[PDB]
Amino acid sequence: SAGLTGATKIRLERSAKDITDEIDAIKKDAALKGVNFDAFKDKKTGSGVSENPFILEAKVRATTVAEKFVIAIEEEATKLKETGSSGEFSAMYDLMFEVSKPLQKLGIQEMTKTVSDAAEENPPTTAQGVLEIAKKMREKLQRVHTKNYCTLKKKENSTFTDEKCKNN
Repeated sequence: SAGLTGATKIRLERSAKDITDEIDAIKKDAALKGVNFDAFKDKKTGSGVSENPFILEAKVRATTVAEKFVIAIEEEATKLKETGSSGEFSAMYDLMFEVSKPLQKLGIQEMTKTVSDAAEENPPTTAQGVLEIAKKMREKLQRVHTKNYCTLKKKENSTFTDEKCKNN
């Protein structure tokens, strides 16, 4: 709870709500049409085809709002520099986990693991320490749209039995 600063606190609170509130709208819209909305059992196979592209495409709109959230940490880290102490930074990591849960139900990636796995590499003890995770978050988190964007491109590619798909 040790964290209030200026309007930065209330700013994150409102910006955080948009996270669940946005992705939630998807579930409401899905109600209109009879869709399984899941198929996360073990591993999914079909790539858009057969597998109601709703989930795949949705996985993009869901991470869309969350993505912006990650940047907040990076930008906030600069202004956070002040004070410092693992106590203040710890409050930043909390937001990640708290937000990592909602996205978990949907099924994005091994974020909860990737983010925690990075802690061993460079245990966030300074402002620069958080920057590492931030980059890892935005970079990987964005990968979610990469697969959906590349997979869907299968229609345009059609043939071409040689597409590494590496635009980054």
